[PDB]
Amino acid sequence: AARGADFDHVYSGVVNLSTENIYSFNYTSQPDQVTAVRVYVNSSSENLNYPVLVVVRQQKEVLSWQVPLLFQGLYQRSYNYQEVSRTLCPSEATNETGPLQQLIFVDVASMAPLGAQYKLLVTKLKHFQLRTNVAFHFTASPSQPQYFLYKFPKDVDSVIIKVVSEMAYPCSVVSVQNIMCPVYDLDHNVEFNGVYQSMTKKAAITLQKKDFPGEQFFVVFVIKPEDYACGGSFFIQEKENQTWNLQRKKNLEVTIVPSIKESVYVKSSLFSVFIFLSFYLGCLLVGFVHYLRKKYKIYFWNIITIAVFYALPVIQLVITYQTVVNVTGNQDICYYNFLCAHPLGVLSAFNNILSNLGHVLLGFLFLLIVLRRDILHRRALEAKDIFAVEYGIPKHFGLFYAMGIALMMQGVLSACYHVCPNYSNFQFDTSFMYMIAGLCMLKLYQTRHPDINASAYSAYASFAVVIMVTVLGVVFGKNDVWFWVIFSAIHVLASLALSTQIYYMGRFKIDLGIFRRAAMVFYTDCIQQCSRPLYMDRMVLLVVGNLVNWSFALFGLIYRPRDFASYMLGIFICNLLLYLAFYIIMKLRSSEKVLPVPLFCIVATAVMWAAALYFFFQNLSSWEGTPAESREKNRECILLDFFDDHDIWHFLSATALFFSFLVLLTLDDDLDVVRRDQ
Amino acid sequence: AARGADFDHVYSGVVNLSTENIYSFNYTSQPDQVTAVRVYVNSSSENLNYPVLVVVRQQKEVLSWQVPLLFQGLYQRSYNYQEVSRTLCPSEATNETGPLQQLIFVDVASMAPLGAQYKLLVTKLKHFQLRTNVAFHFTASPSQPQYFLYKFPKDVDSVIIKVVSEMAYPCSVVSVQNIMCPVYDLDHNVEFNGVYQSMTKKAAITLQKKDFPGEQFFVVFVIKPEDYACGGSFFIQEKENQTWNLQRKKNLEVTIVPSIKESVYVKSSLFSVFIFLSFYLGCLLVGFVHYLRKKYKIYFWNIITIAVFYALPVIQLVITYQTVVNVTGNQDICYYNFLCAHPLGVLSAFNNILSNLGHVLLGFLFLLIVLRRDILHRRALEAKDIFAVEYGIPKHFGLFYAMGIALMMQGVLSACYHVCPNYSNFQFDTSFMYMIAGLCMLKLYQTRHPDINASAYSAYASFAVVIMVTVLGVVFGKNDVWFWVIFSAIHVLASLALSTQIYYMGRFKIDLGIFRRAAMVFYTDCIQQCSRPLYMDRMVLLVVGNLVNWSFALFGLIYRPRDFASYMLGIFICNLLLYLAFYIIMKLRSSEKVLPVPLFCIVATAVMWAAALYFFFQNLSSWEGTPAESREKNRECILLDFFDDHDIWHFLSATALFFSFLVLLTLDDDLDVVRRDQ
Ligand SMILES: CCCCCCCC/C=C\CCCCCCCC(=O)O[C@@H](COC(=O)CCCCCCCCCCCCCCC)COP(=O)([O-])OCC[N+](C)(C)C
Ligand SMILES: CCCCCCCC/C=C\CCCCCCCC(=O)O[C@@H](COC(=O)CCCCCCCCCCCCCCC)COP(=O)([O-])OCC[N+](C)(C)C
Ligand SMILES: [Zn+2]
Ligand SMILES: [Zn+2]
Repeated sequence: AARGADFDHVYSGVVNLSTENIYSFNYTSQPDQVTAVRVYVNSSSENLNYPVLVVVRQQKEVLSWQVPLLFQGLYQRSYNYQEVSRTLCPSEATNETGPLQQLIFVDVASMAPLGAQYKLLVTKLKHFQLRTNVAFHFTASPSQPQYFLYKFPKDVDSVIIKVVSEMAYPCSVVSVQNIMCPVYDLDHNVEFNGVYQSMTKKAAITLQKKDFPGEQFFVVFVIKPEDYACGGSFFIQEKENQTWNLQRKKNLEVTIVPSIKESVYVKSSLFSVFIFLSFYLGCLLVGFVHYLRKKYKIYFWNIITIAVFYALPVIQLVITYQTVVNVTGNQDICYYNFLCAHPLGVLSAFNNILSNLGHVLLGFLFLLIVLRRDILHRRALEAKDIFAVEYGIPKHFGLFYAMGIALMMQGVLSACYHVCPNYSNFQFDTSFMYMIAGLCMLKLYQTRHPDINASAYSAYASFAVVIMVTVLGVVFGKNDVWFWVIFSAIHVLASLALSTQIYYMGRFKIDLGIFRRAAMVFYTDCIQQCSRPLYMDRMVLLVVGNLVNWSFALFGLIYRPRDFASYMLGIFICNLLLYLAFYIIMKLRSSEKVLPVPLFCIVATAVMWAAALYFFFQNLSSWEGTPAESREKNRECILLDFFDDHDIWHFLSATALFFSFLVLLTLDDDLDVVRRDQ
Repeated sequence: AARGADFDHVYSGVVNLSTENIYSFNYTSQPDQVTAVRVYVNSSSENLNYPVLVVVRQQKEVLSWQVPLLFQGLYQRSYNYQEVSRTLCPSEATNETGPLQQLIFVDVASMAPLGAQYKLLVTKLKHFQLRTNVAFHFTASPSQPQYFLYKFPKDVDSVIIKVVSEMAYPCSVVSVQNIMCPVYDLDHNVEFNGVYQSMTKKAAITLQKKDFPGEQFFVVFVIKPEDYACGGSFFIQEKENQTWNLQRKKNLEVTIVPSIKESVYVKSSLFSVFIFLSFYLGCLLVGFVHYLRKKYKIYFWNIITIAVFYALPVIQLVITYQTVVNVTGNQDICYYNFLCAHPLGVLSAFNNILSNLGHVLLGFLFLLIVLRRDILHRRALEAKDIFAVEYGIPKHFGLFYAMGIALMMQGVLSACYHVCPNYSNFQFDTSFMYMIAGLCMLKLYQTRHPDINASAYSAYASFAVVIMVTVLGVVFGKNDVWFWVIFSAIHVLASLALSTQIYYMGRFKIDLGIFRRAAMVFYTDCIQQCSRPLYMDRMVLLVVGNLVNWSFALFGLIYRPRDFASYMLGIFICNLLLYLAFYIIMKLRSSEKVLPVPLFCIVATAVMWAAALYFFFQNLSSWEGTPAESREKNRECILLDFFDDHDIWHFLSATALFFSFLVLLTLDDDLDVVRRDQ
């Protein structure tokens, strides 16, 4: 007959084909209080052809499972768990009902000829409901999923569920579901409703109160039987003995914290706008107290078009990804910094888009500065001011305009990328900064070799080639050492050939015989100069540039960075700064000066590039690995509770590029001299 | 006690909190024979607070459910099904075991104070195993899922499961799983393992024998409680009365057919290569019996670069999509013609990539033809042949090279698209054919207005603008009639302005005053000509072109095609053919002839364009709707058991573009006259 049974009592028994064991559990749920029941069954018996069958009957629901619980892994590997445990979906007592009397039946059965042994334990969860800002520690398992209840407070309108574990394995899933039964807490149904994240050691889910009827939800923790989805293997979690006993226990700590208010949004947007409008204010003001004592059109049409063919396939995509899985609840599509990702409307990380405002604002400010210089210059030729026709270097502002437009387009492209960062998207974070870098290095060349220009397509088919190399080296050459040696050879030889041909010899000429000329340069210690040469300054700087590029390629060879786009960005930034330094050193070697404005811009360039590169090396997310592996890297916001390290990288890279543009524009202003230069 | 019960007998009973009803079912499974058992329970009782709980205990497994079965839809709509039915996962008897004796228990329980009424029926499935090429008809339901067994024959190495229904609703899921228990046949777990497709009225899953241990699988059919995933609404399947009785019965027919052999692959690849190598053979042979009686370099670098910035974001993607969900089994990501989609390696539809071979081969053949013409011409100026300097129209082959390169790039881009067609990808099927079309129309202009050329970026920022319009009109203007009227206004006014300025008036000049000049042209019947004018031929053709474009825009206005990329392609093809016809008619109006080669090329152009456009209107898949809605359109292969209508569109569009290139190249050959032309 029925066995009136007690909570928190361990019942041991034996069940064969003849005898089936019933247990009755009676309990009362009081209003304004939620009681969850947890059933544990373990079975020392190990005969997988006669498992123990457990049935839990409630008033409105039935649950059933086998002990041992069997899982099937990839490559036909099978696991069995002798301890199974489940929380029964609770019906919460309200004032409509009063004290609810609840009955629960537990059937244990088996078809074994001689019965199977089992232990049963039914408990009431003392801590089923999670509290705001209180950290809760618990343990889960592939055969013992967990879930807890959270009720939104009356003033909180949005929360973040932050889940932390100290070990990466076992791979896990954190799901948020509504409180209507049933709860989907099994491996095969957690990803059906609600919003979920795969997790190794970090998860962070942002929830709005308006998405949940009753202002409540369940947080479900389901441990996976293998680690393939998290970047591991069949069994890379070593906990226990491999003798008829298997557990993948995971220690978890969950904290549900309220999100930032709209005051933080307002304050951060105001800060982001005003720090870069202070640039406009300072520039105009200092220029107007200093005042107190077109062939370039096509250039615009050059970059914008290249931007369009570059910027449209990414927009099309993020619009899709920001939606086509937003409604799905799968938060493994976009690789956000989920610990600093503040939503606004349909944007899941509005701070990552807002931090790109500096690129646009400073690109426009530089366009205004170049426009004023172009206007004053073109005006000075109209009055035939002799200081404009036969004094100083001939000016061609057509490439500074491209610099400013490219800065703005970099802001736009990186914002579009940060709408949803993933693997089909990565280059749009920093690839246009190659173009910018190129446009600067070219401007370093044409500032003293002015009558050399091919700005139709060879100036941008180079960008196409660089993008091809970067993308196909990320996709097809992840760390394959046969790719890295080939690319290092290309890097070293390009660096030597082009540096000996363009920097040395001063010619923009791209033959096959550059190598021959690169033999003609220095294999001449017994032809041209001694170890105490005459025009050594160019040769030492050539050797130093080649040494820097060789060291860079060597570090890339040993360390083999999987993020090859950031590595290419490092190549370009390093070479830009190196040849800018070489130009300044050559200016100082001559009798030329460095006026106060370019001097301040040089110091600001160095400082901003150091700071920007510090914040660039803070890895807060990935796309190389799995979403859980990238979530391992997430960090809280570092500035104003709104911006993380990558946002500061955006700000400071915009500022550093702006000041490098200013150096390029204002370096040669000391040449108010009639043209007798080299 | 236990009730020894019979199969195919209907047991009616009442279960309250006190009485629980058990039924025992005993049966033998013979070796080399699979027996599946199906349990049906219905409950006339309708008190959703005291459902009937059904437990089915087998030796190695337990199953349980409620009657009525409750489903929760979107927007908090709830459904209840009073008839539930399930097939128990069978353990198949082999020669290791012999005749297996199997026992099955069915528990019916309820906590109702006065019991609930129920009917129980347990049957043996007569047709659990599906046979090759035999169609099997059955019925499924959201509360009565079905699944069947298929064993691969000893010689078949790959099959296609083709599922057909005559009505689109209810929305359904067809899943393929391995035969190891349990079977995931519920709404919340079908998409966990195996490969699945959502289906309204057509599904087609291709399976390799090597993916399945034991050469067996289960085909699972699960009906969804709503139609949202298939493009419907909460309840758009009207079958039954809405009085306490709910069924979403779906009639299904499944056929498992063997796939084509590798002989078909070989024969189809040989055909695809040889039909287009016959072009090379015929061209070279006829040219060599007829023989029996560089400024253009940059042009190359123009298109390739534009191709790169266009072709790389799509490759990056398909590589991802061809994999990132290939291993997931979700076949709702790529919108193939699943009834003609033949795999080769990692490509799921190798025929769609192979059919793009004609573009590459014919683009190369045209490049060779233009190269030979360029060589003979440049040679004729070196000998100062007077027929090359003062005879005929001045020649500039720099744009024919772009035509050939663009044809090759269209082949490449459409292949990359067909690696995985979906919504983030669509333009790459036909968008580059805009460029080609443009490059042809421009060549129609410069053939008589030669000293007008701006081929730096305005010739391709137009392509960028057209791509922007197309993509943002697909994404943000699906059928929104406020988008279609705006685009129709733009189309009509662009067609009138540019046709009156470029075709009429012969000027490539883009001011705001074109409209004024378009008032100056014809609002002059009382200024220039009577109704019997002098140079009417240009005016009638102008009016006819504007009428054709207006009719096109009007049809687009009423019918509002959701595939706007194909609509833009129609605009471009129509205008190309229209102005080519106008050029030929003007040639005939003058004393000029049409030599035999351009005459044959004109006839071939017309014929190939008619055939290609017929095969273009065969809609075999979509990306506008859901994957099930696009699968409604799938068709079997029409040619060689390998190619469908879209593959023939690829072939014939390559041929039609090739012959239009030939018309453009060879039309003006009758001008062996000294230059006294208009
Ligand atoms: C006189 C004038 C002086 C002026 C000099 C001015 C020159 C300017 C100098 C420096 C500017 C360079 C910026 C570096 C940016 C590289 C980024 C990168 O590669 O990412 C990879 C790291 O990289 C590696 O693992 C090793 C490769 C880096 C080589 C280091 C340069 C040293 C070479 C020369 C030194 C030898 C000296 C030569 C001997 C003569 C990946 O790492 P990550 O953590 O995944 O990347 C983070 C980004 N992401 C996080 C968001 C993923
Ligand atoms: C001989 C040379 C000189 C003449 C040259 C002219 C020849 C050149 C003519 C045509 C060249 C191109 C042919 C049409 C291509 C349209 C494509 C299209 O829009 O698809 C849409 C159909 O769209 C519609 O159903 C309505 C729009 C079509 C308008 C028809 C033009 C009539 C105008 C003139 C008549 C009145 C003129 C009055 C005279 C004063 C979408 O439908 P679909 O089925 O999804 O598309 C299938 C594609 N896909 C399936 C694979 C998805
Ligand atoms: Zn960024
Ligand atoms: Zn196609």
